[PDB]
Amino acid sequence: KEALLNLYRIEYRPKDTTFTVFKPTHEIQKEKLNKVRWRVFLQTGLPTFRREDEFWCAGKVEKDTLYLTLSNGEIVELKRVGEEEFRGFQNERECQELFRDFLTKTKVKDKFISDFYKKFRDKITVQGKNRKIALIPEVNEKVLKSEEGYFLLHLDLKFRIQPFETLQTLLERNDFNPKRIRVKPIGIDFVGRVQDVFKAKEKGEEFFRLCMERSTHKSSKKAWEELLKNRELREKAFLVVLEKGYTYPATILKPVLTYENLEDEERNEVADIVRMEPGKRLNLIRYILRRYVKALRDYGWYISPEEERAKGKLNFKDTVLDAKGKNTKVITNLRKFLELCRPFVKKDVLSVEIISVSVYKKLEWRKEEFLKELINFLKNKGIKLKIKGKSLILAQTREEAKEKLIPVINKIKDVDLVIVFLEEYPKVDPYKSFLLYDFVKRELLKKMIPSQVILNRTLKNENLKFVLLNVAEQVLAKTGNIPYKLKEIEGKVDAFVGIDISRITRDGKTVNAVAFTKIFNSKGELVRYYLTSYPAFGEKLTEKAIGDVFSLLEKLGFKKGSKIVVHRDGRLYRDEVAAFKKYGELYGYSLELLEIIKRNNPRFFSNEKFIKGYFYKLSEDSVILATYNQVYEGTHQPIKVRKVYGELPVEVLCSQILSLTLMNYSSFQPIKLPATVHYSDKITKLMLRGIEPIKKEGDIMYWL
RNA sequence: AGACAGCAUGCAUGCAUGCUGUCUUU
RNA sequence: AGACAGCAUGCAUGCAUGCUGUCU
Repeated sequence: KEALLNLYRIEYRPKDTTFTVFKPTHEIQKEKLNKVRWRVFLQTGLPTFRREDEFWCAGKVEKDTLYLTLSNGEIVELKRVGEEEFRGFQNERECQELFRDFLTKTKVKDKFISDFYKKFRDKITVQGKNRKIALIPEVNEKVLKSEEGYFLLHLDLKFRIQPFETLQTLLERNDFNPKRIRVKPIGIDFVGRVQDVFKAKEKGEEFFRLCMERSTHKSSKKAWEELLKNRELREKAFLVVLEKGYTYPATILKPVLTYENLEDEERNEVADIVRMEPGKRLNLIRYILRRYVKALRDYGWYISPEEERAKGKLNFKDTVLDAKGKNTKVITNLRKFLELCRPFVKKDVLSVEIISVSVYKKLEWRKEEFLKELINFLKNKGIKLKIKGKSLILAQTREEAKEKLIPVINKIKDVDLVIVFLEEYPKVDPYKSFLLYDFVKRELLKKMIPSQVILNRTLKNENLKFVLLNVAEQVLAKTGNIPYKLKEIEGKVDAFVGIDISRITRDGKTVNAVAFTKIFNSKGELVRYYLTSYPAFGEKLTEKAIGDVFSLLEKLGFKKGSKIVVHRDGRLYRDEVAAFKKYGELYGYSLELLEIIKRNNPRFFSNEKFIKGYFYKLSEDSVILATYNQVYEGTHQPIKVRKVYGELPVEVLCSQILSLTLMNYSSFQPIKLPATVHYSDKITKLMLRGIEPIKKEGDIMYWL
């Protein structure tokens, strides 16, 4: 059952172990810490890692002092402490830091990309109704620390999708308003949403000088160079403000596109290179890693050519039973379970509003048939669906659909569920990004209305019964009549609590923020949810927000001395952790608190189709965990789970997580997140965008 | 002395070729 | 492989100048 991850043990043991250490003349503002380290490595030319407040250069310096200039014009002075000897890294950060810099100095990554081009240049550029599209290979490296304490190189491969089109071009060619595009600057390893666009006619001369003077890359230097010399360009050229507070000229900014927001035709050519199956991927990873070894071993770097291995499989309680007690263990679906299944009917008249979007007027028959058989099925379950209104919307593009959905959805009030049939809408404007299914989902989630959006492509492709159940199972859950429950979960847990918090910014000060909290009993059924907006608190926000969660648990009569598990989609920072102990005492609860980091984790490469439950154990109580099986084409990315604190083993916390997976009530699609935090961040970001104070709650998975 | 052609050197345009560098893909 | 810059060349047409030969 062997499963391998793209992680490779790494250590650094050079012959010359002599570094030159540098210290700040006064404490450095923490988020300025990385910019400074980067800067040391440019001047020095010597790889550098940061050791608490000090800087370590892998060579011999003489320079008594060393002055570095940040983009502000701000100057940090480093003094030479003197040479120190190197024995080990204290943590992975040091190790990563130095490791990448070596990659830079040696230029391996650069070579591989070049090489990769010489050979696939042609297979990597593709054609489309109107546009051309480059798929550019991205090699990426982090350093992690395993359970036994070895460091591990995390190595991956991806294909960033891009047009052949400068951002300037698109802003003269159009006069367009795209404050919602992601972007990469040529020769800069950065990618981030376009914040603010102004023109270059509004800035002096000394300006583009300093701008040049402080550029930390060749291409940005050469960019501002242009505007510094050629005044012809100035009046024409545009200037773009970036996500994490950068400005670049518009000629070095090219868009970064996502698979999804590809117009249909394109998606298809793309698909093979972008979605490449495990084997190939792993082989390239292997292939790069070799170059890396070959090019770095001579400077003292020791890298196993061998992949770490899945430590094993966790069993978790996947047994599930209906209102009669009929039960079966969840692996994939049991389409059979769902047929003979008999739900916990809480509300037995349901009022649907129906919407259908479509090109022409009399072709509703597939939809009408599908609806007929749902209504039926649901009746044979104790539920009668009753239809309050239908709306047939004719439309010819996504936009026309959109414009027309807006008032229709607007008038909708007092209903258990809305069902929406969406016709297929072929392309759009490629800048005018927009998934139509989502839009609907979004507009209805804002209304707290549980909804079912059925793609008319799905009814043309999939079998009526297959579809029937997937829908039938969500709708049942959606609307309070839970179709089956978990028998139990590992541990003697009393509530599982999922927290989620989004915060709008202004001058580094947190202004609006929206918290979504979801509470579940021991057997794992929703007890109530909590949708709360907060006005501005600063420092004090984090405390209030948690505080509420506790004052809440208590109003639900969680008898003190009860046990409370807290999953979170984000990444808990220090103040939260302590904030949690505080309230853990005051309310007298024993708490397990987890951090779930879903994005960009190492991958399992394995022969087994059913990798749910696999894992690899990292240092400090954190685990890489498969939560779903490899359904092919799309990427299986495991979740990283991390016991911040608690009396229970992480393996036990992980199985709970796997149990709760099943409570998203989606036997067929493979929901990656567990039911406490699933879609939590979608809702949180979504209500933020909102335009007035919110404080709602309820007892029904309206969001599924 | 004029008018025309072969060759040489120096220059003018046109078109084409070999190598090297950059960036495209720090 | 393409875009641009460095360098080295080739063919072609003419002009400059120079010796060459024809010419009414």
